[PDB]
Amino acid sequence: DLDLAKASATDQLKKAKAEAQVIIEQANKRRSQILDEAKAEAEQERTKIVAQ
Amino acid sequence: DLDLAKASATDQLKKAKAEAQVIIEQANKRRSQILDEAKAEAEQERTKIVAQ
Repeated sequence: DLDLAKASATDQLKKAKAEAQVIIEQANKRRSQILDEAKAEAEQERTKIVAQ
Repeated sequence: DLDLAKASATDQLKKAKAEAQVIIEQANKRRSQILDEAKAEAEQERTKIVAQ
C-alpha cells in the first residue's frame, strides 16, 4: 500500500487532469462554433435589413 | 494518501465543468453582442440609403 499510494494516486490525478482539460477542449470547440455562427447569421440578417 | 488523491483529483473535473459552462455562456453573450451590433448598423445603413 505504500507503493499503491503513489502508483495509483498519480494515475487518478493524471486521468482527472487530462479529462478536466479536455472538457475545456471540447468547450473551446463549442465556443468556436458559437462565435462563428454569431457572425454567419448576423450578416444574413444585415443583407435582409438593408434590402428591406 | 489514496483518499486525498481521489478527492483532489475528482474535484478537478467538477471544477472544470463549471468553466466549460463559463465558456459557453460567454460565447452566447458575445454572440448577442455581435448580433445586436450588426442589427443597429444595418438599420443606419438602410436609413442612409432611404435618405438618399
